[PDB]
Amino acid sequence: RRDWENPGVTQLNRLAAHPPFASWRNSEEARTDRPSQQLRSLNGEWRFAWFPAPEAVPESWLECDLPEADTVVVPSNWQMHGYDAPIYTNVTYPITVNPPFVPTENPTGCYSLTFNVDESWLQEGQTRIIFDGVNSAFHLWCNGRWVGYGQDSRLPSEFDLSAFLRAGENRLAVMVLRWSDGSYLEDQDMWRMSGIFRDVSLLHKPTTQISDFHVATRFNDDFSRAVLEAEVQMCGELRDYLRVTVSLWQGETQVASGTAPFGGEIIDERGGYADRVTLRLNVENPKLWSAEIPNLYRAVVELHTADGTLIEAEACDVGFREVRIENGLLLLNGKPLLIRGVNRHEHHPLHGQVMDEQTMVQDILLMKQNNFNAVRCSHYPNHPLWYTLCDRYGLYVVDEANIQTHGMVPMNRLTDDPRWLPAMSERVTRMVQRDRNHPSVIIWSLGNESGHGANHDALYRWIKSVDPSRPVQYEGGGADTTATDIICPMYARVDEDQPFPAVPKWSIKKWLSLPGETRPLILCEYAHAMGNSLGGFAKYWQAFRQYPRLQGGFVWDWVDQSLIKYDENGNPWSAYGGDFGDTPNDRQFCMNGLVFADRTPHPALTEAKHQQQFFQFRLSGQTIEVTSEYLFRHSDNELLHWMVALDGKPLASGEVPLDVAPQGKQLIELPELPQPESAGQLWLTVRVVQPNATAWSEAGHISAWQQWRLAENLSVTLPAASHAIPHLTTSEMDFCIELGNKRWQFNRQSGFLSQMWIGDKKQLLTPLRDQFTRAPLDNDIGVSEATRIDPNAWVERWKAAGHYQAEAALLQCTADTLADAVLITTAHAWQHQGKTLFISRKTYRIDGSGQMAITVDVEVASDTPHPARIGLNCQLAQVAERVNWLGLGPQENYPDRLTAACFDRWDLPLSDMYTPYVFPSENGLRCGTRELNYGPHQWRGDFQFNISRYSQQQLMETSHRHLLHAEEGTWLNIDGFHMGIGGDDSWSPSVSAEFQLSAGRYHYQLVWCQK
Amino acid sequence: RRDWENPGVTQLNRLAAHPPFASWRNSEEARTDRPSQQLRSLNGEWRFAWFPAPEAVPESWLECDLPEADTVVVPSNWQMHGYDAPIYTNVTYPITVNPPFVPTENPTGCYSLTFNVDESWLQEGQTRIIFDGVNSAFHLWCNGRWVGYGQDSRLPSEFDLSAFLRAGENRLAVMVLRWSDGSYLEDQDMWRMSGIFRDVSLLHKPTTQISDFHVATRFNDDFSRAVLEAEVQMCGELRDYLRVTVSLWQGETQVASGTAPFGGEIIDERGGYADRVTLRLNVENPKLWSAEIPNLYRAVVELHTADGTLIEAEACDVGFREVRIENGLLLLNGKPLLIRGVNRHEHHPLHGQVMDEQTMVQDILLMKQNNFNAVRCSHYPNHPLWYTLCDRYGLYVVDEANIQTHGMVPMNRLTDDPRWLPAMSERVTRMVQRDRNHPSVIIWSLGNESGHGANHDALYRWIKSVDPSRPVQYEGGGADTTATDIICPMYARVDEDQPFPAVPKWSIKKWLSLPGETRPLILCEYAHAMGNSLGGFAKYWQAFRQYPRLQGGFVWDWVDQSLIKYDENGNPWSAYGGDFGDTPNDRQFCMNGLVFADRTPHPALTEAKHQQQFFQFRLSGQTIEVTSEYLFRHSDNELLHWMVALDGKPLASGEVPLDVAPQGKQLIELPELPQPESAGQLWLTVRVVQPNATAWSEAGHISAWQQWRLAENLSVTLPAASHAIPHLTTSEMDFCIELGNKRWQFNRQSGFLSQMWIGDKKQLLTPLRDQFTRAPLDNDIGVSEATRIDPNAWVERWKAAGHYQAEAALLQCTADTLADAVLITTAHAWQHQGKTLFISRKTYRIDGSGQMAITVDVEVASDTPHPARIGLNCQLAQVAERVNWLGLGPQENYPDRLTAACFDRWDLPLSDMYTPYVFPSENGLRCGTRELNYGPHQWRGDFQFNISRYSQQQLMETSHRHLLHAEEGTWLNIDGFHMGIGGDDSWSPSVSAEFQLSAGRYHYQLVWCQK
Ligand SMILES: [Mg+2]
Ligand SMILES: [Mg+2]
Ligand SMILES: [Mg+2]
Ligand SMILES: [Mg+2]
Ligand code: NA
Ligand code: NA
Ligand code: NA
Ligand code: NA
Ligand code: NA
Ligand code: NA
Ligand code: NA
Ligand code: NA
Repeated sequence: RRDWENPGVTQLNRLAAHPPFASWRNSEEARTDRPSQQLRSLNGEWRFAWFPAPEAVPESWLECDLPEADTVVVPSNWQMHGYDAPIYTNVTYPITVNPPFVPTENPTGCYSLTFNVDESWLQEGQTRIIFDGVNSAFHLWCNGRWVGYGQDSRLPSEFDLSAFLRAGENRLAVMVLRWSDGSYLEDQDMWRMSGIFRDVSLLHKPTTQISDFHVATRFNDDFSRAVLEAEVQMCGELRDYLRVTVSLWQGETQVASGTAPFGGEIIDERGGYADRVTLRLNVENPKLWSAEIPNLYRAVVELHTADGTLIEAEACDVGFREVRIENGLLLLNGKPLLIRGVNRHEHHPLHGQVMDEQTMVQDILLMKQNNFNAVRCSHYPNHPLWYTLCDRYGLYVVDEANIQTHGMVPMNRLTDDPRWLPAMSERVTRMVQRDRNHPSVIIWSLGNESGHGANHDALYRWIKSVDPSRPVQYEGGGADTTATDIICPMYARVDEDQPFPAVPKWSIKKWLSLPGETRPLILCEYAHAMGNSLGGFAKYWQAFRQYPRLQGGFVWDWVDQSLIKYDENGNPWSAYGGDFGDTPNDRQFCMNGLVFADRTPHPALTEAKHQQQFFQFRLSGQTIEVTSEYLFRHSDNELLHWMVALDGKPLASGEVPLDVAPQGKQLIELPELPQPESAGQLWLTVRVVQPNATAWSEAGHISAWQQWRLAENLSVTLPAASHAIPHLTTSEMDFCIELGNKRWQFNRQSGFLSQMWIGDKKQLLTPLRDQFTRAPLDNDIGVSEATRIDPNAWVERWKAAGHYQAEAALLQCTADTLADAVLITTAHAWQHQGKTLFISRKTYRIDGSGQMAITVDVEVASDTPHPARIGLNCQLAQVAERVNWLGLGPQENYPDRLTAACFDRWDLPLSDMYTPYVFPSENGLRCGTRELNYGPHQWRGDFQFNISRYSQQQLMETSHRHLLHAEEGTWLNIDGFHMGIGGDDSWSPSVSAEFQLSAGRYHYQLVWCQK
Repeated sequence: RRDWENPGVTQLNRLAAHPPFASWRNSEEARTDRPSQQLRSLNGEWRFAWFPAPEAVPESWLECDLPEADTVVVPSNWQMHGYDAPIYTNVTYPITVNPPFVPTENPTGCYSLTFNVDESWLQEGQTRIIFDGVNSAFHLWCNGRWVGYGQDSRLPSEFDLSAFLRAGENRLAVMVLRWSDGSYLEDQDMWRMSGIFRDVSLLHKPTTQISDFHVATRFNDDFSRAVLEAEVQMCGELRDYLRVTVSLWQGETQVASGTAPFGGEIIDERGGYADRVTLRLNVENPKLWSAEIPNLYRAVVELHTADGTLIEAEACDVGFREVRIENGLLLLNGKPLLIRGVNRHEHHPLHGQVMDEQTMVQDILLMKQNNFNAVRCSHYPNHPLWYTLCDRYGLYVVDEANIQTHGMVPMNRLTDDPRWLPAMSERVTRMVQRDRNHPSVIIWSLGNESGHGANHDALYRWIKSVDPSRPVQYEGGGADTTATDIICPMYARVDEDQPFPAVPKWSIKKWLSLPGETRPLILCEYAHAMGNSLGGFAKYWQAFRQYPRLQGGFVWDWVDQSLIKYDENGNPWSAYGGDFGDTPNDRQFCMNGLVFADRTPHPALTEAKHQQQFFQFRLSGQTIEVTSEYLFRHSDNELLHWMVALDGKPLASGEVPLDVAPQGKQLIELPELPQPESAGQLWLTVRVVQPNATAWSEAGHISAWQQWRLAENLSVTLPAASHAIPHLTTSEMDFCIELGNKRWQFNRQSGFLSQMWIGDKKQLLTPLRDQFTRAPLDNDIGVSEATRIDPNAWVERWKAAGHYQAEAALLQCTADTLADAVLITTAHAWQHQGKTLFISRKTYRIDGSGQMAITVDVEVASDTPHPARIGLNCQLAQVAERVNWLGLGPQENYPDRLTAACFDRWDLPLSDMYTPYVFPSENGLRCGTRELNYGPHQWRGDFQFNISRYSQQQLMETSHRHLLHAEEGTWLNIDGFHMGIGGDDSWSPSVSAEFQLSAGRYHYQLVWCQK
C-alpha cells in the first residue's frame, strides 16, 4: 500500500487525540499530580537495526529479534548514534521535490522491545500504547500482528493494544521511515533527524472511561468573579448510576465541587449528547494566572457511580486567565501585554531533538532570569512537559501546528491545495485537542512559512469555532492575511520599509497605520541573533514602549543548533551544517541563538535582558523616577541600589526599597552628594536587586539597571614641567627617540612605529599600523558564498573595493625637535588599482614624562564603501593575565549594541576579552573606553578596543573556533571608530545609517605610556 | 484493509477534481460544443453478479468473467433490476448506527466490461476512466491489476489507466459496495439504492494538458463594463514555447481574446506559479445572464505552441452575472431576487436514481411553465448535464454538498468531530472544483440536516476564500448559524412561531427582525406538498412580496418518489415505502411532489403557478394596473386578455398588448361595459398570454391570471306564481310529497329524505344525511400510525371524539302544509357514548315548481375538535358522463388553496372530478359553487362539493389508489363549510385558525330541483 507516499493516509487505527491522561484510580493521587500506576513508561533499552529502505527489512524481524540489531536507549534520534548523517538545509528541501513521493532509498529504523504486561491490565479495561514523537512515520506490530500506522512527528500517536497483548512477555516492532509524505509538511530549517525521539508509554483505562475533558474560565467585568466550565466526555456503556464530579483546589483547599449524571443540554432536533456532561463551578475572587504571578488551581475530574465508587480520575492545572483582542490590543486579564519573547526549537547538542526535564528547566530559568516572559514553539507542538513547566513557572506560550512547507514553489503550493487540507487539518486539530487546557498557551499558530492558502483560512475558522478563548496567528503570505488575528511579521524593521512584491515587510510603526488596519503587531521572529549580532535591538524596544499596538515580539532564537563532533584525538568540538558530510548544506545558518548549545550565554543575551527590563528609569536633578511595567504584581521582591563614582572610584552608595504598584511610579530623592576635589566625570548607576530567592532566581538576582552622567569637572591643571628631555637620533632607515633606558623606533621606509624598548626588552612583535577592516561578522557576510557571491553584502563590498588588499604608500615622514618633546609627523595613502581609499595623517609627540601622544586624522573616499573600522593595531610582545579598563563593560559591546554595558572600572582575565563564536570573527570589542591597562602599558583617550591572542587575519581565515591557535604575544586593536554590527536579519545589510562610518573625515587621539 | 469502514480513507489513487473536460483537438469543435472523440462513453451492456458480502466474491472474477453473471444496462441501480429490495427510511438509519462500521452483510455489486482500446490512445498521452456516480463505494481493477478506490456517491471518481491498459481487448472489474463509511454522510430521506448509476467514460488527454481552469466575471457599478478573468493550470513539461489563448464568443462572433505564456504573478517569497497563467478579457456592454434572459457566451481555452500548433482545447458556457448580498438583500446584477424555487431529488419511477436528458428537460420545462425560477439540488451534486440545462434554459441553482447525517444523535455528532473533517471537506471541495464555472449556480450549500458542527464553519470559510462570487448557505443547527449567509429554515411558518428548544422555527416575518439579525431569509424547504396539500401557500407569497428581506423559498418538493410495480395481469401501479417488503419503513412519506412520478401535475401545481406569477394586478373602477415583477426583461412576449361575464355568460372581451418595463407599471382602461339585462354577478377575468413560442413554452402559454367581482344585480323579480300544489301523504313510517309525476319520501324513523322518484325512476341508493367527517388527508394524519398513535393529529382527535362513529338520534320530524308548499321540519343529535357532538336542524320546503329548498342549521359542541366538514351526502342512482357547475375551477380547490381557481361556468367529464392521489383521501372538492348540474339534477346555493364513484368510507379504508373500485351510482358531497387542508408541514397540525370550523353555529341552504 505504501502509506508513506500517500497524503490521503496520515494514520491507520490511531485513537482520538485528547489532553494528557494518567487514569488515576485514586482521587487524591490525581489531586496531587502523583505518578499513576496505570501510566507506565516504556523508555529505556530497546533493540535497533538500520536499513537503507523498507524493502530491505527481513520478514523475521516481526516474529523475533534480529541478531544484527544493537541495544540502544529510547527516546533517541538514530543519527545521534551514528547510523546515518543528520542532514541540514535552509530553504530548499532535503529531498527531491516531487509530492507526494519520497526517495526510493528511504533510511528505515527498526525498533523492537520485549516487555512485561500484568494480567490485571488485560482482564479488565483498555491497554493502549502512546508514542509521543516518531519522526517521520511508522508502522506498528505487537506480537507479530500489525496494529497501525502514524504520521506527524510532533504529536502523540496512540493505539489500542488490548486485543494484541498477552500476560507476561510481549514484543513490539516499530518500523520508522525517515521520509514520508508527512515530510512535505515538516520542512523546518534545522537538523533533519529521525526515530523514536519522544517518550513511549502504556496507559490502562477502564472500559467505561473519561475520553475527553475541556476546561474553560469566564470572568465578570473586573475579574472578581469567575465560572469554571468543564465539559466531560465518556466512552463505554452509559448507565443511570454513572456520575461525574469536578472539584477545584487552591493548593490543599477545595474551593468548589459539582456533581452530575451524564446527559448534555439539547443542541438540535435530535436532542443532545447522552455521553457528555458540563459542570459549572462558581469561583469568587479567583487568583489570576499570568507570567508575572503563575497562580494555579487543580481541577480533578472523577468518573464514579452514585454510591461513591470511583471508576477513574483525570486532572489538570488550571490558570484563571482571559486572553482577548480588544480595540486593537492583545489583553491578558484586561491589561495590554508586552511580549518579551523568544523562539525556541527543541535542541540538545548531544541528544539532538530529544528533550529532557533538566534541559527544559534550565532554559526556562535562563529565559526568566533574562527578562523573557514568552516563548514561541517554533515550529511544532512541543514535548508535553514543556507546557506543564510554562504553566508553573509562568511563560506565555504560542503553540504552533507542525506545518512548514518552505521549500515549495510557490510557498503556498500545498496549503492552497484542497487535497492537502485533510493532512493539514490533522496537524492543527490534534494539537488543539491535546493542549487546549494549558493556561500558558495564550495563542494558537497555524504553522510557519507555508505561504497563505485556502486551507489556512479553513483551519483558522475551525479554531475560532472550537476555542474562542485564544487568538489565532499566522505569518505566511505577508503576515497580515485573513488567517491571522495579529500582524506577526518576521524581521520587519523599526523605521525601514522593505517593499518586496506581494509580501512587503513594512516598518512596524508604518504597518500599524496602513489604511483600514486595526490589529495588534507582535513579530513572530525578529533580531536575528547569528554570531556577533543583536545590533539595533534597543531600537525595537523603544518602539514597543512608545506604540500601544506594537506589543513586542519573539527573538530568533534561543539556542545555537550545533552538535558535538570528535576529532582525531577524540576531543569535542561544535559542528554545524556541512560538517557531517551532508551536501547541499547551509553552513553556520543553524546557529542563531542567544545561548550556546551548552546554554552558555552569548554577549547579546545581556543586551536582551537590559532592554526587556520591567522597570523604567528617569533622572531629574537628585530625583530618580522608577516606573513599573508590570501589569499585575506589586514590586514585593525589589530593592534599588544606587552608586555614584568618579571615573570608576566609588564615592557614595545606598539602598532604597522599591514599592511600586503595577504601572505605578516611585520617586527616590538622592541624598546630598559630596563634590569631589579631583577632576573627572561622576556617574550614577542604579540596579534593581531581588533580595529573596524565587522558583526561577537566586537571592541577590539583578533584574534591571541604568546609568547617567552627573557632574563633570574638566581638568585645567597643567602637569609639572618634566626634568628629562627626550633626544632624537636620526639614521637613514630610522627616527629614534631616547629617554633613559626607553626607546621609540620609527622606520623611515614604512613610516610606522616599528619597535619600542624598555632596557633590552622589546615591546612590539608587529609595527603599529592603521586598520580599516575587521574579520567579517556573520551579518557582514550574509548569504554570500564562494560559489554564489552576493555583491550587496558588506564583506563583498569591502573585498571588491580592495579594503583587505590596500597597501600603505608613504607620503611623508618627518622628525622635529621641540623644547620639551620630539615630534614625528607621518602621512600614508591606502590605494588599490590606482584608487586612493584612505589617507591617514599622524603626529607622534614624545616628551620627558615617557608619554607618546598620537594624533590621527583620516580621510575616507566618499565613493568607497564605508569601512568596518578606523583605528590602529599592533602585536604586543607582552602576554599578561589581566585586562583593566575604564569604559563600557564588563561584557563585549559594539556601537549598536552597548546599552547593556556600563561605564566603570573593569578588570578581567585576558580570556574574558575574547568571545568564542563558533564561526570566528571580529569579537570582544569594548566601547567608550577612556583608559586601557595591559601589563606595563597604559592607553588613554576615547576609543574602542579589543585585545586577544588572535589576529584579525587568523579570525578571518579560520572556519571553526576549535582550529584557532593562540599567536605569539597579544594582538591589540584600538579604534577611534567602529561600524555597527547589525542583525535585523542575517541575509541583507542591516547596519543602520547612523552606525555606518560615512563622515568622510575622522579624528581621534591617543596617549601611550608606561603605567 | 477494509477501506469501506474507514473515514480516513475516502479514495485511493483518485485523480484531482476539475470542471467538465472533453479534450478537443479542434478549436471549432470546442467553440460549438460538438462531441469529442477523446471522450468515449462506456455506457451500455455490462456484466453483473450480485453478492451478499465482499468476502463472498470469488478471486476468479478479477481475471475472468463469471458464467453466473447477467448482462445489464449501465448506468443503473441494481435494485431496479430486482436483485435486492430498495430500502426506504426517513429519520432512522437503514443500518445499525455504529460509526464508522457497516453491516457484515453488505450487498456487493460486481460489474465488469470487456472493451477495445486502440493503440493510438496508449502510444501517447493519458487515458483516464471517469465514473460519474457509484453508490456508495467501489474498488477498481483493470486487466486483473488493482487500480484504486473511491467514495462519495454523487461526484465523479477518476483514475489514470495509462499503465494498466493494453492494445486490443481490455477488462474492467468494479466491486461496488452498498454500505461504506461514506454512507454515514449519505443519510438522505429517499430510496437507498446502489450501483453504477451515472455515466462511465474514457478521456484521453495529452501529457502536456490543461488540468484546471476557473472563469470569473467582474463588473463596474452599472454593469456596462466587465472583465472576464480566466485562470488556466497545466500539467506536464513546461516549455517556453507554450501558450494559452482564451477566446470569448457571442454566438459566431468573437468578442475578446487574450494570449499569454505560462507564469503567474509573484504571490509570496518563493515567487509564483510557473504552471499557471491568468488571462483578462475586457467586455463592453456584456449581455447579462439571468433566469429571465439566460444570455450565454462561450469561453474557449486553447493550449498551444507559439508557432500556432494546437495541443488541446477545453471550453465552457459563460453567463455574465454578479451574485452578492448587500444591506441584507440577495442581489443578482444589482437587483433583489425573489426565489420561486423547488427542491428536486433525482428520481425516475422506472430507472430509480438514474437520470436522462429527456426527463431533465421535461422537469425544467414544467418548472418554468409553472413560474419557477430556481432549483435546490436536494441533497447532493447532480448529474453534470443538469447544470448545462439550467445554464441554457435559465434557472437559479443551489448546488449542495453530498453531506446528510440526519440519523445521528445528536444530529451534529459527526459534523462537530474533527476526525470526520477530511471526509466532509472532500464532499464540499470536489463539488466546488467541478461546478464553479456554471453561471446557473448562484449559491453553495454545505449539505442538509447534519446539525451544526465546527466542520461546517471550517468549510464555510473555505468556500468564501476560494469562491467569493457565490453566497454560502446551510440550514443545520437552527437555520441562522455562523455557517450561513442566508437565514434558510425548513418549514418555518409565516405568522406562527414554533419555539423548539435550541433550534426554534420562528415566524419568518419575526425571524428577520430578531435583535442583531440583518441577513436575507430564503426558506430551503417550505409548503410540504404531501397528498392533498399546499393549503396556505398564498400566505407565504403575500409575505414574500410585502417584506424586502423575505426573498422566497424552495417548495418541498418537485416529484413523488413512487416506483412502478406490477400485479397478476401485468398492470402497473405506483408503490411507496413498505410495498417492497422493507421494514422498518416510513410509508407514503416519499411522495411530497407537485407532480406524480410520471410528471403528471397534482392540483397543487396550479396554486403554485398562480402565486408565483410575475405580473401583479389591481383594479380601480375601469382601470387595470399591471405591475411587472421582472428584474431585467421588458414584457416583449405578453398580451393581456380580459373577459367580463355574468354568472358564466360572456358579455364582453378584448385584448391589449403589454408593454411593461421591469418593475414598471401599465394602466389599462377598460371600455364602457353595457349594463346586463339579467340579475346576477358580473365577473372580470384577466390573463397574460404569451403569443410567441419560447425555448420553454408553446405559443398561447398563459403565464398569469386574476379575477374581480364587478357590479352585482340582486334578483328582486318575483317568479310567475306556480299553479301546481304539492300534496302531503302520511303513513306511520313515511312523509310522502307528491307533485304530478314527482315524489319525495321522508323516513319518519330516521328523519332523512330516503328516496325521490320521477315516475318509476328511483333517484337515491343511500338517503341524504348530514356528514361531519372527511376521508383523512395526509396532513390530517401526520406521522400517526396504528402502532404509534399521535394524539395531536387531526385524524386522531376526530377518532377519539367519535366523529367517524357518530350516530344520528332523531329529535323532531314534522310535516306541515302551506298554501302552495309542503314543509318538513327535522332535528338530529349526533352523539358518541352520551356526548352530543353536533345538532342539525333542517327544513325542507317543496313548492309547485318542483324545487326543494333545504335549510340547514348546525350546532357544534365547543369542546369537540373542529369538524372536517359541515355538509350533506347521498349516493345518487344516476351515473352521468359530465359534471357542470358555476363556481371555482376547473381544478380541485379547497378553502386554503383556491386562489388559482376562477369563478366561471365549468364542464368536465366525471373522472376529472376525482383526483387520483396515490394514498386515497378526501379529494376533488370545488368551492364557491352557486350551481351544480349532474344528469337530471340541479343544486343551487353557495356551497363546496365533490362528486365521484367513491364513497368517503372507501377512500378512507383503501390504502392505494389502484385498489379502488367504482361503486354503484354516484357519491355526492355537498358542504356548507369545509375545513382547510394545511401543509406548512405534514407531521404536525398545520391548518391555520381562519380555516378551522370553530364558529360553533353554522347555516347553509340549498335548492334541489330537476333540470
Ligand atoms: Mg501517508
Ligand atoms: Mg543606557
Ligand atoms: Mg473509507
Ligand atoms: Mg384571487
Ligand atoms: Na507597546
Ligand atoms: Na536558522
Ligand atoms: Na520591595
Ligand atoms: Na572566519
Ligand atoms: Na420580498
Ligand atoms: Na419525504
Ligand atoms: Na408584449
Ligand atoms: Na386511505
